[PDB]
Amino acid sequence: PIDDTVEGITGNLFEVYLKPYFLEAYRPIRKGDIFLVRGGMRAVEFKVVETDPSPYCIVAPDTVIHCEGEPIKREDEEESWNEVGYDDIGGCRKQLAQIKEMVELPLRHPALFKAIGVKPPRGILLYGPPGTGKTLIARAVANETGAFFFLINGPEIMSKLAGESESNLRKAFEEAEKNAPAIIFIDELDAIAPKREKTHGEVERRIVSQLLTLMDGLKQRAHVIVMAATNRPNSIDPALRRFGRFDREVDIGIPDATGRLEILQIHTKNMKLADDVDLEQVANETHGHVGADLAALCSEAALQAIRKKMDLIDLEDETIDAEVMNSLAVTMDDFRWALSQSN
Amino acid sequence: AILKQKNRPNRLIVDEAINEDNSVVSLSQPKMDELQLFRGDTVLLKGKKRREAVCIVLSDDTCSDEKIRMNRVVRNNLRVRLGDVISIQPCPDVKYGKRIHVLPIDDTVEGITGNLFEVYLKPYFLEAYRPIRKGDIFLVRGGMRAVEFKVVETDPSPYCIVAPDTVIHCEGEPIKREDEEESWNEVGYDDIGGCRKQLAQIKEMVELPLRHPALFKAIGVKPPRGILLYGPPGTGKTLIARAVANETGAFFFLINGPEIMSKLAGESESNLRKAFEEAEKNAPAIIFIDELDAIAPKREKTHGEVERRIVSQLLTLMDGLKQRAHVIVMAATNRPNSIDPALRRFGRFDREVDIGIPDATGRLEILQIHTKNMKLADDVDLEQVANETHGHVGADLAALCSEAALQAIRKKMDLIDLEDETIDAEVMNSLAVTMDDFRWALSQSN
Amino acid sequence: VKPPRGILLYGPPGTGKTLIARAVANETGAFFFLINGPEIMSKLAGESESNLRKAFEEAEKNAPAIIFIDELDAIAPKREKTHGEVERRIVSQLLTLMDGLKQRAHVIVMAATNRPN
Ligand SMILES: Nc1ncnc2c1ncn2[C@@H]1O[C@H](COP(=O)(O)OP(=O)(O)O)[C@@H](O)[C@H]1O
Ligand SMILES: Nc1ncnc2c1ncn2[C@@H]1O[C@H](COP(=O)(O)OP(=O)(O)O)[C@@H](O)[C@H]1O
Ligand SMILES: Nc1ncnc2c1ncn2[C@@H]1O[C@H](COP(=O)(O)OP(=O)(O)O)[C@@H](O)[C@H]1O
Repeated sequence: PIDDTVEGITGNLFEVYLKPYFLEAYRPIRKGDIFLVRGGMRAVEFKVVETDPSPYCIVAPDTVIHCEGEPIKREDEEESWNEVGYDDIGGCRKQLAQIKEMVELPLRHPALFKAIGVKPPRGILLYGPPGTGKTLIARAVANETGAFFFLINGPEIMSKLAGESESNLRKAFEEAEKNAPAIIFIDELDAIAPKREKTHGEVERRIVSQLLTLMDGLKQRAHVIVMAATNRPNSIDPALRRFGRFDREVDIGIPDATGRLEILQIHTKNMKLADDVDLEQVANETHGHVGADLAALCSEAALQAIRKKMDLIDLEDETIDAEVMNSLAVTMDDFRWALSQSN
Repeated sequence: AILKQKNRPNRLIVDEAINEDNSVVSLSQPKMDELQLFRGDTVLLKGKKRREAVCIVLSDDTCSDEKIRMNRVVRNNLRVRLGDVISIQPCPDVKYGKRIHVLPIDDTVEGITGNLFEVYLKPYFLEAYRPIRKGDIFLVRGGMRAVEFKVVETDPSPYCIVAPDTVIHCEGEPIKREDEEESWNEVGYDDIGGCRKQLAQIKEMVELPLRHPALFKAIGVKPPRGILLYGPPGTGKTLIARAVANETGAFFFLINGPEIMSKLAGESESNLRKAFEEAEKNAPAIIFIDELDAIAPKREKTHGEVERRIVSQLLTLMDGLKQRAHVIVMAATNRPNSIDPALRRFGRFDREVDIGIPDATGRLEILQIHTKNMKLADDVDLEQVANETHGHVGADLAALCSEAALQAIRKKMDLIDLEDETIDAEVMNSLAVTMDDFRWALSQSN
Repeated sequence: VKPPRGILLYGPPGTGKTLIARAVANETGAFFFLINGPEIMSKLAGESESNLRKAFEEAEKNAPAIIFIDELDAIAPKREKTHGEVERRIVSQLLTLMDGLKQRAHVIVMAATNRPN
């Protein structure tokens, strides 16, 4: 096992995870592979450290599986446990395909731009209501392209004494440059760069100004894309749209029925769902909901299902166990219960 | 092998009292049948930390089969919270006591003079045949307060029935309140009325995080971490948060909105961060933010840049909450529109509860809570009071109950001063609050 | 039981609100501490707040006591009519002290203003 992926799990991991993964699947595997198994409301990772015959084989009913040894450290090994990817994003294929194509050359073929005199986009603005996956998108793109990611949180910047706010912005831009190819994501940009109509006082003006200066200095630091998120165009300072600052915009709207379904599948992929769970129904009835609503919904049904079973658990003096967690089905009733609350 | 049945039928989930008495527990009739217990039997209850208690069992027609209704006194004696499990068995062993020793808990009798013991203990035990256990702490109400006693010795030991013939000894050093686990002056769900649905929601919301925290190191699901309570002033939002902390055994840290804003800048922000660090170090914990709109108003209604910094500092701390296990932040305000809508983002205040104004039945319940330490004359009709206080909230009715108690005391202070009289436990406990006293309070304007 | 701890007197100027508070102190043998609204606000910030807290500490040490706040609206106006952040701090300091009053026996705070609004 990879250590961090099994922290907080107790019981026979190996029985609980490995058996249903391999059972009658005849998976071919290679020495050195890392693989991911889902269940018990989490995901677990294992390394294949040895195989016989070597260095590959099929894992068949007769194949014995040894798990004794020192757990593998997650830092020594290149895997994606808990790293957001495009497979973690649903319901917005077109816009993700645009962002992809936009950052392809700069992030994946950076050395190109020392050879040619064309300017890549350097600033992309993502619009859409809250909970629509704008942070997730930026992170996914960094991970999926191997780029460095630096998050700037809008509120965090503004929570500082003046000069500190400005020093922290500049530090962010210096760091992305030193680790480039890099994406700088500015969460809640409108906290930092509102319009002049809605500005109050002069530290606030200084800080929008500092941001625009840094955006203008971006063409001089290769190969940094700045992505930034806000509720709508009208919030923010329109000077941010100037050529060579945020010169590209993407509208991340609200998912439709098919997108919601996809979102629900993503947010239930670590769960055991009973046969009566009809995610298509759930998707059909959640009109107007966004990705954060449906993740909240999935968490709420999982937790209702656990509360049901904690009583029975405490009645028999039971401790919570990998076996317990993995056998525990979330049912349609659990989802119906979450769908019927108001909050 | 060393066997013992698992899934025993005498293990029950503890649930709230409907009948408020220190000596009674309630099961469902089918459970009693199954366990061969009968109405009025003595039962021995086992809880956490090897604690035991003795009680009278009754049938309740709303108790679920797997549950037991017990009041807060008994729970503390057992070291259980609502939702924990106990075991129950017959105790037909229990004899009329020859003698018992009790001591008062010190803070609970500070400021009372006269024969406490006569005034409190006699009416508590008189012809009630209460079973009691050595080590029990119990609460007695009267004379506009509540008093606590420990049972330090019993004969026969370690339990008996307190019967007419039972002698009660009270000489000794008073017990210190710090050495002892009881709820004098601690707000609980029994101190809250008229909002059952919303309290049941909050309960279920915080159940797993506060009561089963180790769960969340095992699973990758996110619990709610921020709950916002809406409703007019005086509606018990602070009381609710406190009750939930107490009833779940969680640490409570109150942040007062005005107090934060009364500081020099940087201090306000340092004080917020300190609050969040403290709750983390003592977690499971609830942070309650009283008058949140003092701290995090909307940008339309902001004035200047220390005020922006301070909303910003709060949102940053809320975002850091997923990194500090297992802290719920509850916060209170007059309505959604007051506050900064960035507080509603996923992973900040992602749950809202509307604590509205109680109805007639809720008011009645509120009035009963706020008169439980008083002697009320027979003519006191709390249902009338409840019917006529349309639109009032919990703070209005508590004020009303205080105002009637005080009017009743002013009536009697004159007669008291006419005879050179000093105020006494005896005086306070015999002093009835009457309907006239409540009618008088109902007829003022303030 | 909780006694009232704060009483607000409304009415036009010249209607004897200061006189009433003083009369009540004298007639009950209570200590009287007058806080003048304008006087508080005439100070550097921090001083205004220190002076409020000092007033409340003094009434507590000499209790039973009445604190009378003359021209309260100089000190604690509505948020619509507030200007700037020393003014917010000072209303805030007052509300904090009022909340601390249940912890200091036996202090009534009386305060005077032209109207609720
Ligand atoms: N399109 C989506 N697919 C899957 N999950 C999503 C999607 N949109 C939002 N979510 C979920 O809801 C959460 C809201 O996250 P976030 O990316 O912070 O929203 P935003 O940046 O737009 O406020 C995400 O972390 C993810 O869990
Ligand atoms: N639902 C209720 N049940 C019993 N008492 C209540 C209720 N609501 C308010 N009160 C009483 O009125 C007081 C008002 O308290 P508080 O909880 O500070 O109100 P809020 O937080 O909504 O302003 C409480 O301390 C309690 O004495
Ligand atoms: N009801 C009253 N009876 C007698 N004198 C009064 C009355 N009201 C006001 N005055 C007189 O007018 C003065 C105005 O005083 P003050 O109490 O400062 O008014 P306020 O506090 O309402 O501004 C008093 O000092 C007293 O001389």
